Amino acid sequence: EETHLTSLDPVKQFAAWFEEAVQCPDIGEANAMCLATCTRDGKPSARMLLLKGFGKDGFRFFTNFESRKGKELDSNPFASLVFYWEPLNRQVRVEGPVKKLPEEEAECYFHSRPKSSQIGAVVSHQSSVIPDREYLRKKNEELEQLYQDQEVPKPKSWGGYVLYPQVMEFWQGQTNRLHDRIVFRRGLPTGDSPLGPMTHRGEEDWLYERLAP
Amino acid sequence: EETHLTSLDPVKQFAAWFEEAVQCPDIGEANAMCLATCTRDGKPSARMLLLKGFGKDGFRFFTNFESRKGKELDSNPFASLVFYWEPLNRQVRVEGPVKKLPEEEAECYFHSRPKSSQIGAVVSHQSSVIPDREYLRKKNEELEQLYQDQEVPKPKSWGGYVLYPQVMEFWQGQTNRLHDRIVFRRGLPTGDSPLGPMTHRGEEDWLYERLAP
Ligand SMILES: Cc1cc2nc3c(=O)[nH]c(=O)nc-3n(C[C@H](O)[C@H](O)[C@H](O)COP(=O)(O)O)c2cc1C
Ligand SMILES: Cc1cc2nc3c(=O)[nH]c(=O)nc-3n(C[C@H](O)[C@H](O)[C@H](O)COP(=O)(O)O)c2cc1C
Ligand SMILES: Cc1ncc(COP(=O)(O)O)c(C=O)c1O
Ligand SMILES: Cc1ncc(COP(=O)(O)O)c(C=O)c1O
Repeated sequence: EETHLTSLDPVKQFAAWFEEAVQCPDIGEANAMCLATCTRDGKPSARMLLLKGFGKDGFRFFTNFESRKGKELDSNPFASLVFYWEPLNRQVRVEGPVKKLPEEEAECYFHSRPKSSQIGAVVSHQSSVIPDREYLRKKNEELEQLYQDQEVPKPKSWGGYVLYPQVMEFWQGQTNRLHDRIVFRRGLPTGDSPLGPMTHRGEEDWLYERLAP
Repeated sequence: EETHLTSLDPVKQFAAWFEEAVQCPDIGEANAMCLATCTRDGKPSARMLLLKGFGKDGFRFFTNFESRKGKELDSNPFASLVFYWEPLNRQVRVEGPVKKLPEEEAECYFHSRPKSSQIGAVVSHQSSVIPDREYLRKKNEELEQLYQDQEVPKPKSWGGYVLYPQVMEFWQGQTNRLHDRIVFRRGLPTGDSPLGPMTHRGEEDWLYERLAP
């Protein structure tokens, strides 16, 4: 077989590549990723985020629901992710529907963060206009005295999302410019509907094929 | 004044930050960026690309129009860009309409690339399904003999786009977690329609304001 893969379960293939990036001393945050969202009407936006957990259920991350990305996901729950590991000449793309994580789950995660991080989430109405940087500094100092020795409650607007993967591409750059692209997508006729000459069977309902660079 | 800026023209502020990233030995490709596009119906996608020129007119890059991103830009000419410079703890976001570059302009740029790069563009119908990596290697070797000592013509489907900026955000990370976000957007009532208490005047028709992190 081999098209240079560890697993035919894309999530398990991601785990192998992720571990390698984590293993690499030249990569600062291997879980740093770019999240692409858009309005229903077709207006895209994108920003860096940190992946906070992954498994069969999907890719998890946290943000403020009232942020610009949050308003977009809530009105049009679809997203794409891009992981780029320059020292490895690798790129991973993930496409799928997104779902809000349960409250208690966000709670547990929220209180596992360092206190200063929790307090930061309470001061900032993420992406709303503010007058200046001093406004943040003042509000932050005041909330630190309010919560001295106290537990910081999670804002109602703060939480997580999990993106269930429908498409996952592994891009491996090559000096000759003929990059390797192996893309997985979930098939509809799973059970046994043999497909195209160039389409292969992956684990579960996953199908994979090579894409020209 | 100062909110830590070099220019009130966002394109000129980008130039200052870009130069710094270029100046940094820990950044491999300072012009590497993530391009976010989407279908008209609201389905986003994203991938890494290289910025190939910028100025008042916009941000320029090249790709195959028949690629997945190309079909998306052509049916819904709007995009977003994300530059992330980890060693500088900086992020730059650009939102705007996109326009295809003129043919002759793509021609000149195409022939300035190294030959192997030009030939690579002729072999690959970017993002179309292929059977395996050998298929690319064989086709590439054959096109090298066809073009030995000959000029490689630009494929009809290969070209560039320029994204004219409507929104540009400068994100500067901070250890205390109170990141600085200064976002520029072009105003409609340019000439003199004084705005919100927290909205300021930038060069030309540009307006700027701070956003909570
Ligand atoms: C490396 C990196 C990681 C980040 N991680 C997160 C994160 O997990 N959640 C978040 O809300 N913002 C995160 N941010 C900040 C976002 O890029 C963005 O400024 C913020 O979420 C507001 O985006 P929006 O205005 O599109 O909603 C991170 C920035 C960088 C540079
Ligand atoms: C750092 C980097 C730079 C890249 N630059 C470009 C580029 O300028 N143009 C391009 O077509 N693809 C470029 N690619 C490849 C794309 O990420 C992608 O594989 C290709 O354009 C097909 O994307 P699409 O299927 O969404 O259309 C680059 C990849 C990396 C990792
Ligand atoms: C498909 C593709 N086109 C273009 C580029 C870079 O542009 P250029 O070869 O003109 O420097 C890359 C870089 O990785 C690429 O993967
Ligand atoms: C606004 C924001 N939230 C969260 C994070 C990172 O997540 P966490 O603090 O839970 O590790 C970042 C990292 O830069 C961020 O900018």
